[PDB]
Amino acid sequence: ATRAIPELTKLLNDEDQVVVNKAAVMVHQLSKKEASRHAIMRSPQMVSAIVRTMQNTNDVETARCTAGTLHNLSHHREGLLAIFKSGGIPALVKMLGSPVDSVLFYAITTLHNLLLHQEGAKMAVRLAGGLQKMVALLNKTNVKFLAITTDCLQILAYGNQESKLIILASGGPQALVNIMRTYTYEKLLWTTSRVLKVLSVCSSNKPAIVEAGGMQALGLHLTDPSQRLVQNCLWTLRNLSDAATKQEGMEGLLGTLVQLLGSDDINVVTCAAGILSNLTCNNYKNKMMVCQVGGIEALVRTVLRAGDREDITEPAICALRHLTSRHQEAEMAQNAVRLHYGLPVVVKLLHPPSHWPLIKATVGLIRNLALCPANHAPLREQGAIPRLVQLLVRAHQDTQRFVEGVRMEEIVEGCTGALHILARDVHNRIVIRGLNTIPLFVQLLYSPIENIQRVAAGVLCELAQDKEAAEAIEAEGATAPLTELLHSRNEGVATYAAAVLFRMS
Repeated sequence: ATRAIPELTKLLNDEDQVVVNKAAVMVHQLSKKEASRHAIMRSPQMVSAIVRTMQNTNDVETARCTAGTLHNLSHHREGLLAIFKSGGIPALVKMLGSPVDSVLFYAITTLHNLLLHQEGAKMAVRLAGGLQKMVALLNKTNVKFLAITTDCLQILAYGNQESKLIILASGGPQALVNIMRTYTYEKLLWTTSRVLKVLSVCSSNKPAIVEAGGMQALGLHLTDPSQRLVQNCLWTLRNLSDAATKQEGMEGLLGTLVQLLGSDDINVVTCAAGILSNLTCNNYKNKMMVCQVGGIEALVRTVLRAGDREDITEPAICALRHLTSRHQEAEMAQNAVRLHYGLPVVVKLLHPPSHWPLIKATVGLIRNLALCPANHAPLREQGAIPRLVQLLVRAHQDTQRFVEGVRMEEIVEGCTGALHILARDVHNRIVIRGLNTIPLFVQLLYSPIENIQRVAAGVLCELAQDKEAAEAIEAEGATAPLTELLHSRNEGVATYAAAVLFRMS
């Protein structure tokens, strides 16, 4: 082994322009034999001459035979340490701009092997400007090469907000989204989705990914037989979904997310419910398409199937809340929840062991369902009013004296808001009045939150249309605060306060 070796090493070590071409091909033949290859290592001047000549040469093969070696030393744990000591990482990064496809494949594979097994390689690649060189290579068309490059990006970007921002400034988001819409190679698509997943938690990369059409691109692979690709797409879709409210062309994605609600895998259902909940927030167009593809019917079945798991019911109720208000077919959606046996389970979610986030969403859903007169009776028979009164009284006591991410003022306003809509029915008014709620409604007029005064005065206005209730509202001393509420900056508070005062006289 170390026979010719020390002699062979000296033949490239002398170097120069005529010898390097023959010394590069010969060290490549020596790298092809494992014996010598082991000897090629352990010689610092040899490995350091392979990398040095690689960045200086300009011939036709230039880096091929030299990088051909370091491709083979990269297979050895000792060779990975050798390339690390030789300073090949900055030079291999320099070859990420080389024109030859051979060196590009050999350089990206050597850095890849270094990034997986060589300690301190991630930091050295960053210092050499490798991140920018790798993002610029995303315009290639060889999927095997693109899979190796994106994996390096995921290795470097994971747990490194610095690297995520550098990828952003290099046009990473748009380049990675293009790979999603162009190729079908599962290994490349899965790895590219892993990079986009790591980028989607960054507040700066999330809008840029959304603007690049990432939501539509990720939706193309939601029907792929590879569960790891669909699950990674769904995780990335849920991260970006809060910033995708202005996106169009979502008809195909929204239809597939509805189908995924029937899946047996909880992570698929949990994500699809969360994405639909975010995409339907303040988007009447998305509310319409989701309703047209049977989204109400699918979300009720999902809430029924879920039961106790709040990771599914909380987003599914939130989506059901969005779909039942403020769009053209909202009235049909409020009827649809009833027709699909949804009213019993919705009122059930108001009771323990439900937590405050799910209870908050469920109250907002009941407020929207109560807008449909055909829901006034069944919501009463299911016991919605007595539970909503108990939630309102308890949340108001906590206010006078953030529980799981929910301020109790939101429960006060939501419960009083739902009761305001339910009070339109005359039988609900008897139930609401029989619970001695007027003394609390009058007290709610003094609340500092204007939105609480609005629903408090509105529900008092609905009750005051009966003489017995109007007389009771007067006996509660409600004339005094309603007089001050006539000067409210909120237009709704002033109009409701005038309606109760007129009915009292």
